[PDB]
Amino acid sequence: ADLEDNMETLNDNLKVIEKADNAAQVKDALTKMRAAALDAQKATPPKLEDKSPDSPEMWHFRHGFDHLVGHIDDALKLANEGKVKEAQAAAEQLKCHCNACHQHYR
Amino acid sequence: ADLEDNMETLNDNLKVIEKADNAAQVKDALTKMRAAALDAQKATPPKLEDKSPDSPEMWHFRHGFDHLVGHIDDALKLANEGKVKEAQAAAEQLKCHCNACHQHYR
Ligand code: HEC
Ligand code: HEC
Ligand SMILES: [Co+2]
Repeated sequence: ADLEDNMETLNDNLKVIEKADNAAQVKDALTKMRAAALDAQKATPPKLEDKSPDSPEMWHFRHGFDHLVGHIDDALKLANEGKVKEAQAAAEQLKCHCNACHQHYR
Repeated sequence: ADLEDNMETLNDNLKVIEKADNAAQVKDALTKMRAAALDAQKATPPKLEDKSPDSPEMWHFRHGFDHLVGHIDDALKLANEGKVKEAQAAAEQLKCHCNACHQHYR
């Protein structure tokens, strides 16, 4: 998708996790965010369009998504083992990282 | 120390990093924060007296600290590399993580 869509596919699924009751809706939400995060990584946001392709602020921007995928992978581990309450909490650690990338590049 | 002076140790050094002038000063404050958070990790918050230390709550409280120390370590790396601007930037990103644990356990 485009960055704007991935962000929405990221946004809704965070709520799916928290209003999921079983580990199996948790796991499929995360699978989706992972793909949506890795797709948004390819993008070049508004307030860096008029800037380099090997920008340092551009590699920092793409490393935001690697860090997010890492958290997503971790919560999947908590999920796949059926540790349901743990994996919803792990997912909630994404929030700060969502916000931090906004504050700089949104 | 007790958890209240640990959180004070994290509280003051955040402003110490806010004021700081060179990489040495930022590193020393991040060093104290790391030890103040790893020690506070072993403590039990008043909101959690009547849990058992293997409860989800006390796991989420410990994990909360594991995430902070990882990001304190990221900020230590930037500071050792002489990037005082970014290490400071990475430190006040810590604050959302503090609040995220404060909104359950403070
Ligand atoms: C960078 C590494 C980011 C991370 C991690 C997250 N987001 Fe984001 N987000 C980013 C940008 C640059 C933008 C603005 C894009 C634009 O051109 O407008 C956004 C935007 C959003 C939005 C609004 C979508 C819109 O069209 O304005 C939402 C709802 C959103 N982001 C949610 C969101 C969540 C929940 C995240 C973490 C789980 C998250 N984003 C991470 C850059 C980055
Ligand atoms: C859990 C995973 C926590 C993280 C991460 C941080 N804090 Fe903390 N904080 C936590 C608890 C359980 C409490 C209650 C202390 C009490 O006994 O009531 C607090 C509170 C504080 C305080 C108040 C100290 C006081 O004497 O009342 C401060 C000043 C504070 N926290 C600072 C702080 C900072 C700056 C943090 C990250 C950078 C941080 N805390 C993380 C639990 C957790
Ligand atoms: Co993190």
